[PDB]
Amino acid sequence: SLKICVIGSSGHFRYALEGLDEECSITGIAPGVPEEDLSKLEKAISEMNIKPKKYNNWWEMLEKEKPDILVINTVFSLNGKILLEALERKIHAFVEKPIATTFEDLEKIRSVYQKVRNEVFFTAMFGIRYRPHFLTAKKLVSEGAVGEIRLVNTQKSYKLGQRPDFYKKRETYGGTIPWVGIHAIDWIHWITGKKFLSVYATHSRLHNSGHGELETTALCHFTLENEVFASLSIDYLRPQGAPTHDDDRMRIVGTRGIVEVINERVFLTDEKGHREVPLVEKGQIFEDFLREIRGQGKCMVTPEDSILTTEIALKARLSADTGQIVLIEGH
Amino acid sequence: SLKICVIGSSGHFRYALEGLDEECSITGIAPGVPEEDLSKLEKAISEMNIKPKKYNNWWEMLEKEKPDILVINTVFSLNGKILLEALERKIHAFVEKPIATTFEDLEKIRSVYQKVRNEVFFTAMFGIRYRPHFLTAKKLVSEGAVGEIRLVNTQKSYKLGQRPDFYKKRETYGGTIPWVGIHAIDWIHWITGKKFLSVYATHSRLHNSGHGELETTALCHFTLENEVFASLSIDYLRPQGAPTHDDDRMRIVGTRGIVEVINERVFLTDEKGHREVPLVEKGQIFEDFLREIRGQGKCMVTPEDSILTTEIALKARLSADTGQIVLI
Repeated sequence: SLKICVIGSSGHFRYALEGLDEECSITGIAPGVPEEDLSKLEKAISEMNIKPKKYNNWWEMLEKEKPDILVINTVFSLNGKILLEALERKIHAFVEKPIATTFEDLEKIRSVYQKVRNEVFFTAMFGIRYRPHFLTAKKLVSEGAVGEIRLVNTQKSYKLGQRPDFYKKRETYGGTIPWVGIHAIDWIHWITGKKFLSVYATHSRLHNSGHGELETTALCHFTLENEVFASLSIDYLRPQGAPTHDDDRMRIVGTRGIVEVINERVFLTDEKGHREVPLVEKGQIFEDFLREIRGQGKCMVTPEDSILTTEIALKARLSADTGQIVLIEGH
Repeated sequence: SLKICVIGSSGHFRYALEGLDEECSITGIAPGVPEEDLSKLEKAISEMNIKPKKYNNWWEMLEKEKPDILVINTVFSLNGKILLEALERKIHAFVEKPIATTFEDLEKIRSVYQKVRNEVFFTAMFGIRYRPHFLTAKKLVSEGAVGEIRLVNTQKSYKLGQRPDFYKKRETYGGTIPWVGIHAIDWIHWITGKKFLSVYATHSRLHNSGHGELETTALCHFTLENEVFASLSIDYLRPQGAPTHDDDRMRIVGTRGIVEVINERVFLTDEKGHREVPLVEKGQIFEDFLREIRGQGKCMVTPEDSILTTEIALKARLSADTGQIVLI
């Protein structure tokens, strides 16, 4: 079977809980920092009849539980440092994004992983890919529905509201482009299969509702291979009165047609006209992760994707902090 | 009454035709250049019961017909040269966008216009503003439905197809940023009422279906006052098989709400939820222009707007031709 431990309750640990099978058990949980609020995790756990040991000290949990798999979702700046530990201990890791908040932390993860990659797998929690509307978008693109991709637009818009204090310092938060925008950077990379050449980005922390250094708006412009451009519009300004927490959108413009993801639905315009497209069946990220660990399949969100998209997010944030175009390729 | 001459057939002359009343008459038409195809214009006037004298060149038409209003829509690089002439002669002009394809022409127009502005009026063919969905978005934002604006997204997507040959060269075309994109530049300016501070933009002519130097795709990133950002996605890649020629969109994100224009409809999202908004009655750009000339009201697309949005468009094209952030 597989023994799984969890550190933190500050991210999308639900992706892991919803992917558990009969050959997994969660044997331990721990906060990443002493005062981390474990409410959401602890409530979710009881509701499924599983009884893990609670530790105060995650390091001690690692030594005692010896898990095969670690789910990491704590203070955002700390996720990367715990990931590095997991990799050195050769514990497979399922880690919240971004997988690092500083270039130095990322370079350590990438260097170390290169040395241990034959023995340990990891990947980030890019669960949105697995929703029916994103899988369908990918399916169409792959089967030639838009022909050759020329232009991509993406949108992230989330309800902000009350968040843990660590969101208010850049040092622990890592910025809104890496936190929110990275989902869309991963969509772009995944859907185009193209290399990113450069980024120009801006962000603003004006009107952030007392959230300190947190950015409420950002806009990124990416140049990819073959003169393909992508825009990424980010806001933490989805009004409290909107029906859902999120408004994810993607538009993919090609030589033959245009695919749009909007409102959890997919539309296609081509030589035939404009129509809504029926959706493929949903996937589940942790089930895919587990298949990778068991040798039953390949997880489509790869460690290389997880490193690369974090790199791009940190480069976009650098661009926004310095008001300069930042090169990604060759770097 | 009022006498109107038209120069060219390569632009949105129908804005003018559809704004006529009984106190107007098209008396003269002329090509902007020797070989300019005037079929479109000629088909339209004849279908209307209008018999205007056609001239070999426009400058003789000006000499003879002494028009009150010049409607300028010829080869795009030329529109600004002709406008310059109209202003110097103090003829009111309704001119296609962009009003100039070079900084040099734009600057001449600014110089000359400051001279004659108390006597002569011009503006550019920004007719999309007058559609019910844009008028409604503008009223909602201006009334406070989104609170303070923070972020603006805009989209232009047009069917390309077969076009006059002057589209194929940058020198006569002016580029897809100033031809297609300028509509959205104007929307951003009008809706936010804020100054543009800088633009970063890219464009590409790959897979342009044999349209020579014409760019099929462009992306513009604007910074405005008060750290407001605006994006502008531009394509000539709306598939021929699409049901309409266009897919204009605008999304205005503010501190208290979001207004979206999409598929010619308007949606508002705030504290009370999301809903579709009933649209105000259409306007019509040439009617608005005519009230201005007749002292009956002010035209909402101003000469100053017209200069400023062409300035921004040329700046965005400069950024896209150089790879550099451009200060405005």
